[PDB]
Parts: sequence; C-alpha cells; structure tokens
Amino acid sequence: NQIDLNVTCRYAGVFHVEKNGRYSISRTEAADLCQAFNSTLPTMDQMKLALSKGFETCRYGFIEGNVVIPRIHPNAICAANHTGVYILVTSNTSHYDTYCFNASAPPEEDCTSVTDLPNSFDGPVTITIVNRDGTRYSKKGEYRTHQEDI
Ligand SMILES: CC(=O)N[C@@H]1[C@@H](O[C@@H]2O[C@H](C(=O)O)[C@@H](O[C@@H]3O[C@H](CO)[C@@H](O)[C@H](O[C@@H]4O[C@H](C(=O)O)[C@@H](O[C@@H]5O[C@H](CO)[C@@H](O)[C@H](O[C@@H]6O[C@H](C(=O)O)[C@@H](O[C@@H]7O[C@H](CO)[C@@H](O)[C@H](O)[C@H]7NC(C)=O)[C@H](O)[C@H]6O)[C@H]5NC(C)=O)[C@H](O)[C@H]4O)[C@H]3NC(C)=O)[C@H](O)[C@H]2O)[C@H](O)[C@@H](CO)O[C@H]1O
Repeated sequence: NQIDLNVTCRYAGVFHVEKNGRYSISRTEAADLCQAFNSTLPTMDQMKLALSKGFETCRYGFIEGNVVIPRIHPNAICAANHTGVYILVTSNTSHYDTYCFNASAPPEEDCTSVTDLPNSFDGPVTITIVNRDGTRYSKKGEYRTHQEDI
C-alpha cells in the first residue's frame, strides 16, 4: 500500500488534508487521520478563528459535525461565491477531504513542513506527508481503525 497525504499550512492550528486523490476520505477515516496527526476534527469556532488568520481552501472537508469550506475571497467555483465558513447543505455522497486541528501549533500561520504522522501505528502502508513546497516525509505504518475504510 502507498498513501499520500497532502497537507496545508496551519492557521491557528487548523490545516487541510487531502488523501491521494481529491475527496477520498470518509468521516471515520478522517477522524482516524487527524488522530494520527495528534490532532482532532476542528470545532466550528476553531475553523472560524483559522479563517480570520488567513485560512481558505477550495475544498470541502470534515470538521466535527459538518462538511465545510473556509472562504475569505468570493470565487464562483468555491462555495458558490460565499465567504466565511461555508457549510455543505446538500450532497448525495459521503467522501470529502478533511480538516484537522493541532492545539500545539503556533497561533497564526505556520507554513513549516509537517515531518511526521506521530500517532500512526504499526502497519504495512508507505505513508508520505507531502507539503505544498514539495518536501516529503515517509514512514511505514497504518492509521485506519475501520476495516470498511481499508
Ligand atoms: C444543486 C446545485 O447546483 N448545487 C448548488 C451548489 O453548487 C455547487 O457549488 C460547488 C462549489 O463549491 O462552488 C461546485 O463545486 C465546484 O465545481 C467546479 C466545476 O464543476 C470545480 O472546478 C470545483 O473544484 C475546484 O476547482 C478549483 C479550481 O480553481 O480549479 C480547485 O482549486 C484550485 O486548486 C489548485 C491546486 O491545489 C490551487 O493551486 C488553486 O489555487 C490558486 O493557486 C494559484 C497558483 O498557484 O497558480 C494562485 O495564484 C497565485 O496567487 C498569488 C496571490 O495569492 C499571486 O501572487 C500569484 O501570482 C498567483 N499565481 C499565478 C496565477 O501566477 C491562486 O491564489 C489560487 O487561487 C485552486 N484555485 C482556487 C479557485 O482556489 C479546487 O481544488 C477544486 O476542488 C468545485 N469546487 C469544490 C469546492 O469542490 C459545484 O459544481 C456546484 O454543484 C452551491 O454551492 C450552493 C450554494 O448555496 O447551492 C447549491 O444548490
């Protein structure tokens, strides 16, 4: 197995994770993924603070309770011109990206490279953290605890 995890800069500890392809994480896998990063699925208030510090993406992703996109600037193809933490209301489907929250991060923007999946456990997968600047960190292990996700 090989799994690539593209991670963004953290904003008030909140970051975005894309696994392999766009929108391929379930809600259970997302919770396990954040846990592997010693993080949690963000609360809405945590996400709102991150947005205020400059966090935005053009990707739907899990937080605690909902699927959201943080938007600073209005774009027609990113939450249909909405700004703020846009909550996904209507979808047939169950697989998105995820957000995670790391309490130990700096309070503002942190674009240093993520170098580990610290809480990952023993397993057969090559897990590679890919940062936006291309710097990579790989380890062998596993983070999924539901067979359905494997
Ligand atoms: C029913 C019903 O109809 N439903 C209603 C519902 O409608 C739905 O809305 C959805 C929505 O969320 O809007 C729609 O979903 C989208 O559909 C689109 C088409 O179908 C999809 O394309 C889109 O996917 C997203 O596309 C994006 C894209 O831009 O192509 C992707 O984002 C890009 O990702 C890239 C890779 O990561 C990024 O690099 C890029 O960011 C840009 O990067 C630039 C760069 O580096 O080149 C950068 O440019 C630099 O900028 C700096 C300044 O900061 C300069 O200094 C520098 O010079 C620049 N460099 C250059 C250019 O030289 C830019 O800053 C930066 O933007 C990403 N682009 C963007 C836009 O950020 C993204 O990854 C794809 O996911 C779909 N979107 C989503 C969210 O999935 C759907 O179609 C509809 O069904 C409504 O939402 C709802 C409203 O209530 O109502 C329902 O009824």
